[PDB]
Amino acid sequence: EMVETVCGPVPVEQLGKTLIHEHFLFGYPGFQGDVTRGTFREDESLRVAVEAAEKMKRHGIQTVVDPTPNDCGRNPAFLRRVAEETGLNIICATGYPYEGEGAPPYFQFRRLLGTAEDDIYDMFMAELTEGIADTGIKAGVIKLASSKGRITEYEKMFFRAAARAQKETGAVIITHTQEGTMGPEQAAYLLEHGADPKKIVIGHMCGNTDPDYHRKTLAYGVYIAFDRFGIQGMVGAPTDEERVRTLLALLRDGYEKQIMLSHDTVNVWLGRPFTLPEPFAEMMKNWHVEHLFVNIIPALKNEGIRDEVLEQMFIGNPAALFS
Amino acid sequence: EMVETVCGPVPVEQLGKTLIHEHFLFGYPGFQGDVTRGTFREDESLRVAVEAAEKMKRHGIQTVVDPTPNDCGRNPAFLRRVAEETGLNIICATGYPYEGEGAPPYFQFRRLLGTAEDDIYDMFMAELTEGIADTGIKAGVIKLASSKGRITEYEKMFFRAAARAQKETGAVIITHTQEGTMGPEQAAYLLEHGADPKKIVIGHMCGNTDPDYHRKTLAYGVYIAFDRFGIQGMVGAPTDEERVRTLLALLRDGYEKQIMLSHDTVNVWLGRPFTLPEPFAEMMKNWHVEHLFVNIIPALKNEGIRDEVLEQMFIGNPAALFS
Ligand SMILES: [Fe+3]
Ligand SMILES: [Fe+3]
Ligand SMILES: [O-]
Ligand SMILES: [O-]
Ligand SMILES: [Zn+2]
Ligand SMILES: [Zn+2]
Repeated sequence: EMVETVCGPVPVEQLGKTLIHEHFLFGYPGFQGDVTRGTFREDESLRVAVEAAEKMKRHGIQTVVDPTPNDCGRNPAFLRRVAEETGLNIICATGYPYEGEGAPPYFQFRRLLGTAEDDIYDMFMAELTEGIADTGIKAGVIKLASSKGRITEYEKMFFRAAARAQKETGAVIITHTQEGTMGPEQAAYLLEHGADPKKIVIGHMCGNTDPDYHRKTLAYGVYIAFDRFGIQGMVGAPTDEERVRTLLALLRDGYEKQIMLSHDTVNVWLGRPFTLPEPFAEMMKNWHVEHLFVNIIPALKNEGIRDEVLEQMFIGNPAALFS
Repeated sequence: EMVETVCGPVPVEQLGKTLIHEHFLFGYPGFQGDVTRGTFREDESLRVAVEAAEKMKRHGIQTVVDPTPNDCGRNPAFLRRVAEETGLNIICATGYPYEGEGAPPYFQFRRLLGTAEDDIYDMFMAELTEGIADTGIKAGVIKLASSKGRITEYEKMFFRAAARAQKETGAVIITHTQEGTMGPEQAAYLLEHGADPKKIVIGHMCGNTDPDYHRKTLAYGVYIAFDRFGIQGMVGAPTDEERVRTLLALLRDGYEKQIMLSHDTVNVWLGRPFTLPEPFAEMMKNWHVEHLFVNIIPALKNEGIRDEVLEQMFIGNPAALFS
């Protein structure tokens, strides 16, 4: 009935049109060391975040899930300021990134001491049921991530802790898959440890263009996410046209009640500013929060996707996911 | 004539008895995501640090080089509070940790953009000549680190940026070697790119117990640090007994003008508190800031080492290094 947001409990029936994976702030681990040349511009960042929320609102979005990992710039008080200003529901996460794009040392050390998995579980429980730091804000989802072609032993501690915390809380699990791999493995390993497939979103599924792969993942009953629309030519990502072709295939197979769509935008980059060089810059020009509604969804309409199906993906699925 | 400390410029003639490598604060990268259960307790942390500064003061220490990496909890305003309270000089660093104990994703990403090495030089320069963040404190040393058996291509970016920055500033370089490897390779690679051997300290050289390895590194003209006295049974460390035996052999060969000593303490761990399991716990029991002066230094004296040699290592060498 309720979900925890950055503005406290909101009824699930009032979530409305929802983007399941968007980052208002994000920084790659290691950004914290470049503070002198890449310090956080709080108020200009707010204006950018707020303006992104307003772009999203102009297409009817009422809720955004922001699954920024704990050490990647997750800032719940900042997200609360966005939501208070814009009236948008924002759900944040508890969790850590995968090995190759994260900071493994800290919890690697605690595995050596033999308390890592228990420490992760305790973090998850605290941030789900009490609050993050002193913000008073509970996370609404557990964020999980796995490496390319592998759920490493390090990563599996988080999967196991996540399953245990979901058994205790009912919290939704949202995942990251690296370069279109481990989708079925993620679902199977979480289920092995008692997670609920109805509360799982396997992410970055648009990273794999083989509809057999998605069907392997869908058979577990989980949700999948085509959540990187507009990312092309980097992090191994396929083209948007490949994303559209794979999605139409599944949708023409009757899989609407399990598919959610998003962009995985980074609206404010933490650390030092940058501009992508000449080739990616072109491929990445549609990586913004209006892309799905200005470009992708008109194309889906022309391919015969009906409003009820879209509405199923943007409204019905998040509502079922969080209830 | 002057070195920058966390209380502005200090004459090199006034540094006195110096510990070349001690961490007041330190956290393994990834500690930033454990904020709810591992918050930084400022008051108590200050109390603990101030006490470490006084324990060092009672054995004549007037200066400490704190080489904590930028993303490992380096906190120059906090260090300044310790120094102002205690009168100790504290010199801090600019630098990143090696791959296996750090967060590479951030600067790995900037290498894809082609800007990483330049960005690292820009960071070194700003922190050495302008200030860290808005603290007004300049780093006094560049901190470098490499992996076990390799100076990776990621690490080499920082090595080349450090050599570049030293050519511009005359700043001292302090290094971390992993598990007794790559001492000769660090010196050779730094000198290849124009770095000054009189301004380099190759660290954790006590991790290697073969005097030929040490002599190989010494042949480059650089300083070397037996800076891990008290660490045993962890991180591949050999015993203090092995440390002493190696150190006596070098001192008996006349190498005292190139050797410096320290413990590499972590006086306040960042993130969540922990307790070492019982095998490691007793082996580590001497890892504190008085161990040199209570245990190691007097046993060296019993073995014939003269007071003027010790003073060369604790006083003469830091003075030579920073001038
Ligand atoms: Fe994401
Ligand atoms: Fe150290
Ligand atoms: O992501
Ligand atoms: O260290
Ligand atoms: Zn992701
Ligand atoms: Zn070190």
